[PDB]
Amino acid sequence: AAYKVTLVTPTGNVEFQCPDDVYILDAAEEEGIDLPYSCRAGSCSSCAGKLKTGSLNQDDQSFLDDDQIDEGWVLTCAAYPVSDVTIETHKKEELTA
Ligand code: FES
Repeated sequence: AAYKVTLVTPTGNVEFQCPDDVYILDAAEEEGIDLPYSCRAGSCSSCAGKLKTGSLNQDDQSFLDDDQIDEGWVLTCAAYPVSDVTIETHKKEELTA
C-alpha cells in the first residue's frame, strides 16, 4: 500500500508516506522536497543515495552493477519502496565502482 520513507539529507531528516507504486524521488517532490536529479531514467549517478535500512525494488534502474547494489547504492529516480526505509541522499560525489 504505502510506506514510511525517512531521508537523511544534508540539511536535515524529513519523513513522508510513499505508495508502493511511486518512485521515491517523485514522492519526495510531491511533498515539496528538493532532491538532485538529471536524466530521471536510471542511467546516471546524479540521484544516488545509500540505503541504510529496509528493502527496495530497483528493477527499472540500469546503471549500477550487482556489486554496487549489494554495497547498498540506490538510484532514487527509479526505486520503489517495498517496506519502510531509511536512505541517505546527495551521495553522487561518493560513488565508486
Ligand atoms: S537522475 Fe539519472 S539515474 Fe536518477
